[PDB]
Amino acid sequence: SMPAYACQRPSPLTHHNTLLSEALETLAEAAGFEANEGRLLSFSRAASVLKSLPCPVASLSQLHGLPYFGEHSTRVIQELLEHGTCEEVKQVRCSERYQTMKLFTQVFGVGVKTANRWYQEGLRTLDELREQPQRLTQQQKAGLQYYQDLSTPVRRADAEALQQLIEAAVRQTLPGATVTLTGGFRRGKLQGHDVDFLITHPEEGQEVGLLPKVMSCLQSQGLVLYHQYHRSHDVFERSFCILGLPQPTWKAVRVDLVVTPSSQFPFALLGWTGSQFFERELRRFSRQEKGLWLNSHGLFDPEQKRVFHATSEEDVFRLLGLKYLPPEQRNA
DNA sequence: CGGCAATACTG
DNA sequence: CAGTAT
DNA sequence: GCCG
Ligand SMILES: Cc1cn([C@H]2CC[C@@H](COP(=O)(O)OP(=O)(O)OP(=O)(O)O)O2)c(=O)[nH]c1=O
Ligand SMILES: [Mg+2]
Ligand code: NA
Ligand code: NA
Repeated sequence: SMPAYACQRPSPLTHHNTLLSEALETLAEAAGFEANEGRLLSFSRAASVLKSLPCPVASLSQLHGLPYFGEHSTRVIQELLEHGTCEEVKQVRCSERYQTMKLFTQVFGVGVKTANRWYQEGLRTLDELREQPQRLTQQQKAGLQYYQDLSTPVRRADAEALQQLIEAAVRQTLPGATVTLTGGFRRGKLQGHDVDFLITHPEEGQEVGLLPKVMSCLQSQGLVLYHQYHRSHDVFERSFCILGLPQPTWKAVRVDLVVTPSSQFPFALLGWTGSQFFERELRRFSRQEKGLWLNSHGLFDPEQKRVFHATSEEDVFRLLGLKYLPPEQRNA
């Protein structure tokens, strides 16, 4: 009795197989660095299964029946169960390649491809990357420029303060608008790499053109250090940026502002609350098991044999016939 | 053996 | 398009 | 890497 999709089972903040799941997630990460999203995904699913188990895996046989556990995931677990360590995992963690790809990929703007190219070229440090400025995307120039701040875990108190500045901004334009903290904090975490906010208003349309003015406002306060505006397919609805959060005298924080109509707020909240892996299993389950496709705006039937609406996340869970799981249980 | 979540922007 | 972000 |  272990549902296959992570959106069918609870995934709490703290569980009973930390050592084991971290081992699998390291392989998932390593595969990622080797550009194998297939293997990364499979390891990630096994790790997710472990986070869900009601108690620690004492015997290698408690694995029997558990989905997503092939020969490879199985050998790794077994090895940690007897000797309390896995060689494949330790060699990965100690290897020069894994350690560098990790360091490079935590720089905002740097992904696996860029990281690999730089690695193959013999580059090994952030300072080596800074010496070649006329090569870096603006996203990366920013990541390197505020590297220290962006690496410092964000605290709930930083999230609070930002919510104060955002709500004040929104208040200068749209009275009665609501700003909701999403992302990991909504899931109960104490830290994050950034802060996510979802804005909306009860009256449809009363929120159009909101973001630009909110940004213009933050801009006048001279807090915007970087930004990128998005528009769903001025007049943009999403803002991915870095703000100078005063308190050093200030600290740079990544912030993502999302403006959504209240008709589709339940889908916006659902997508932006995560976890990341939770979204994937959710959307995958929507398709592979329900012929429908889910996104940040709504649920859709390729064939207009049915249309969808929702008032809360609970509604969206009904439409997919999934037992509800509050934010805190989506840490997949 | 094919699929693996679904979108938006920069360069 | 290639690559990175959520 | 695991699955249908
Ligand atoms: C990266 C990513 C994220 N999401 C959703 C689901 C989560 C929210 C917030 O993202 P974040 O990585 O900060 O996640 P968060 O959980 O807040 O992590 P931190 O605590 O900040 O590290 O966005 C997604 O659908 N697809 C993706 O590829
Ligand atoms: Mg976050
Ligand atoms: Na990065
Ligand atoms: Na984010």
